[PDB]
Amino acid sequence: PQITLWQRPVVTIKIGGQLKEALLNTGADDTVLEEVNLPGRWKPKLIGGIGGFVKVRQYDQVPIEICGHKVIGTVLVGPTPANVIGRNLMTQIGCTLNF
Amino acid sequence: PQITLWQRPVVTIKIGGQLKEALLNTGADDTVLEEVNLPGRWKPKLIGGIGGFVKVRQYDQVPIEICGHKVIGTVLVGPTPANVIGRNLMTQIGCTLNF
Repeated sequence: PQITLWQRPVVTIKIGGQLKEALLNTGADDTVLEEVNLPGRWKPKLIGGIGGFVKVRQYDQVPIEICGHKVIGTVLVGPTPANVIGRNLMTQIGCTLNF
Repeated sequence: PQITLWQRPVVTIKIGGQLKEALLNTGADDTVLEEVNLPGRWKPKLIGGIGGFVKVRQYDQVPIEICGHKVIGTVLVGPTPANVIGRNLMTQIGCTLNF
């Protein structure tokens, strides 16, 4: 698709057999999702940092569908003011900024 | 241009006869720039909000050049961990997300 930016670029994602809403955020390096019980091994990761860090769980090679594009990538799971799709998953879906 | 998102989408902007660097951030509604002595009238605006707001100066109809695209738009001037181009200026330059 082509998404214009008059509104916040909120899209539907599919992960853990759940449909969710997330913001396409080019200002974010990584993808952070509210708590979800993804299966298997994970490793601790610190995100944020301004005023202190937030600890989340890094899951790798996660199948996730974004706007009906199935891709594989790293998803961080833990507290976030809203689900955020970062640049790491945007490269996987072949999402670019164009003007 | 077409900007891929393997790296942070930092671009050169031109404002107040100054060249600066700023991040193209689809996660941001508005454009926030470090203190710069833009001329003329402005009105107070509160930004952020999580843990408290930050007061900045809203300047309207500001000429700004982004990647050599001259546009006109609202720029908020005050503290920011780095200069940020928000969706408001991205619509002016005709910048979209594509995949």
